[PDB]
Amino acid sequence: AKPKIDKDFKGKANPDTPRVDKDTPVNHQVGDVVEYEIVTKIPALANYATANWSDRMTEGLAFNKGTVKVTVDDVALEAGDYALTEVATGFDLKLTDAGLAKVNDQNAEKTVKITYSATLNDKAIVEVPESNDVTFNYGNNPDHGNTPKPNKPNENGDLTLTKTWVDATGAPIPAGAEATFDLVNAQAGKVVQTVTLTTDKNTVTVNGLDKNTEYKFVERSIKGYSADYQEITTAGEIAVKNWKDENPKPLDPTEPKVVTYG
Repeated sequence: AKPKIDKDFKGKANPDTPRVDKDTPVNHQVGDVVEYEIVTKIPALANYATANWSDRMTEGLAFNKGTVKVTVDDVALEAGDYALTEVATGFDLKLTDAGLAKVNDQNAEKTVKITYSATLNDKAIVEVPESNDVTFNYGNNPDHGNTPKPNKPNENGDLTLTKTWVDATGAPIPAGAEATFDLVNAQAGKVVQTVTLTTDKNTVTVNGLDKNTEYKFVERSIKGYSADYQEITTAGEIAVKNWKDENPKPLDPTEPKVVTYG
């Protein structure tokens, strides 16, 4: 039995029945504090080595550091039950062994809820949505995967993906398989290009992109490999490290959107 996940605004996330109109961006004004929640259902009798949530958001949403709260069945986790790392554009939250004990080997489905807020800022452009992207990276083996980090192309409209490969221990290995990625508009959600990295190559470039738009390369699941998207350092460059973790593909919830008008 697979875990299930949903992401939405406060009070609206529901993995069993995601919100029917979530495709429509919710209208906000610059300065609004927007409240989010990620709800995950973990099956009875789980034995995960890793339960990790990774969240990043587009530049018009300023992640509000210090606002992350996490509960299991509506009981707040103790500090030692999880490890949270917050960065400018989002966060990563992983259960420790103490936290895993509260969701593994249970006799009924367990519900994890993570809440936080972000602020709509003056980088937002009227009529153009802002969004976020989350993964639940899990498995019976340790998992090293996480969520895509959106990036703009360089000034010439070029965006280059560089890929490396390591085994479960983090040691370099040859490419495991041909790797396909969907380049998605990170704000609006549509696929703009699909690229393929053959096993004799480590880079691929997409040309002719909008230098003012944030995009993300989303790796199509490669059996036995998890995708570790590196932090962004440079417009026009995205790096991914594939780990041979031998785990199931991650969960990737449908995403809510916000927008502002003039």
